[PDB]
Amino acid sequence: MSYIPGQPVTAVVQRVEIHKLRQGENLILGFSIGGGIDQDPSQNPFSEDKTDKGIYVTRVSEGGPAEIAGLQIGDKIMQVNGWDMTMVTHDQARKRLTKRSEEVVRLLVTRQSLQKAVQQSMLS
Repeated sequence: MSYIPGQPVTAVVQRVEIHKLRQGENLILGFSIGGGIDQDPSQNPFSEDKTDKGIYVTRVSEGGPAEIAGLQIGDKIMQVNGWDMTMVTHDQARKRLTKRSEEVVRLLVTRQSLQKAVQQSMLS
């Protein structure tokens, strides 16, 4: 899950924005997640990666809205719905993205090397 051929720390900050997936009364997030100063900070007393005390996605559902926006199962989220995730409790970020009122769901992610559907281009 962790390998940097020529991009240690210098990851690609991308934007995930998808319209909440309503279910009866609630909204479904097509990803699993833990990011928090709320979480266990005792594994990265300065940094662990681009994750640190930030928020970061632990999954994404195949075919769910998170994948449509481009979330990648293991990505360090820098923001949730306009909030700032660098040192914010898991629940702070989770509560925002589980607001059944956010017609659209905003996620700022730092995406490192979870390359999918990359198109080849032969330069000769």
